[PDB]
Amino acid sequence: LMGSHNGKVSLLYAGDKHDWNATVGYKDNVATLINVHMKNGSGLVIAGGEKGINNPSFYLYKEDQLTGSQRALSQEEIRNKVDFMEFLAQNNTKLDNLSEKEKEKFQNEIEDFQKDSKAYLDALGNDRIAFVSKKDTKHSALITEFNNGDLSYTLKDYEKNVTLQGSLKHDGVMFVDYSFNKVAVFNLPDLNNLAITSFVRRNLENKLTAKGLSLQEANKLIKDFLSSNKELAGKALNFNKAVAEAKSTGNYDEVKKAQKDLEKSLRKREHLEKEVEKKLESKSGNKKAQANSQKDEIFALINKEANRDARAIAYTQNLKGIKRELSDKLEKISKDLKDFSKSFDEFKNFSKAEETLKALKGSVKDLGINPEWISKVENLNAALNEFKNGDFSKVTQAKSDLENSVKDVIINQKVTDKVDNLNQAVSVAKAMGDFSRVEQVLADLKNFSKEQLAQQAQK
Repeated sequence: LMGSHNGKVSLLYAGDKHDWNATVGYKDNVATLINVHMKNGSGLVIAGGEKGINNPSFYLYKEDQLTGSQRALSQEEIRNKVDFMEFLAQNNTKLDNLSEKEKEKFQNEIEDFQKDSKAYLDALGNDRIAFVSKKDTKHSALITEFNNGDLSYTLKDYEKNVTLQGSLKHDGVMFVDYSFNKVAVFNLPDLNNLAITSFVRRNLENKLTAKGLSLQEANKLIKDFLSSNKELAGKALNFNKAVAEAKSTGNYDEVKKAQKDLEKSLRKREHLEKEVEKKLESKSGNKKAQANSQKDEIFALINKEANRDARAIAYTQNLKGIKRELSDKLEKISKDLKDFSKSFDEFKNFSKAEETLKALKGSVKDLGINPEWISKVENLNAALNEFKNGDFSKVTQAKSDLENSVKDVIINQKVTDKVDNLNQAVSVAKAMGDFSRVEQVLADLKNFSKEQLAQQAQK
């Protein structure tokens, strides 16, 4: 049993099956700061935004499936919910690239996420979570932070203090914060606009020379930057690979090593910077600090173009994922409508329709907000409840209205998608000279039209 004592700061406590104790802080009375202390020596800290911690219970309690009773999460169960949240933080809040071992590990946290994602996404999105790990043999621990849904790793030894936040995969950019200076690292491929004979590289060259620099000095720096960035990115991803292994080993010597390896490259970037400041200093002779601010303006320019490309690449991938996800949902919705337009078509000429409409209703709700499909469903529900206590012509009308409404939206996206392919195909084919792929898209669009003209002709 547990008890809360007030003296706004309250205290949660009870130890044996008693794994933790917390200190909840209040303001205008809403929770603003939870503070979990576990027997492990591991720590959890939650900090609410302007609106404060919503559902503080989420971080401390679970609903027992066998009893219905509220049960306190174990220091293990806590760590695991953080591990699960860390997963989502790394994979743009989606459950796609979930490994089989991760599917074993997260089963329960997957189970409840599946019931209601809100609790998880709201937490991840709105609150400031900080988890400190159980101190390893060498007296070190790892703080795993979550801000604007953004993960941040930081190793603490109980001095060159280094923290790294961001997703290269999903944001296109990530950051290295070290004792204090911040470094932007971009996930751009080898053949990027900054590396190519682009209008962008053209202008980048024009602006670097104009700020007191030789064309061969500017172009050297561009490649030095792109080279530095790429090295940093690898070293960054390396710290993550260490952290991921550490998760199971329980040791931070490898993460310590990865930080040192990363630090090497961070100093390399420092050397690259001062060199520009020098090759700028020995150029006007009136003073040092003007050559520093002028160096900063130059790097800003490069980082600006690097950010624009990396995020645009990242945006396009994330969008591609949404357009696929929606297409899949609609394909599912189309199946549920194909079956309900058979179950009702057999009833019209005992009832089977009740479950197919029950499946379709769920399929539509799964997609998201469409208040005209909710209105179209209540119209069917109203016309159905009015046949029990009366014409069936008012029943078939609301059916065909709902059937037509969803089928038109389904057709509009399926055509949009196909044409967007053709657009790309045509754009690529007239650049490489091979229209063999545009022929494919066309023959598919023809076949889709025939399929849809035949389905219009079967009314």
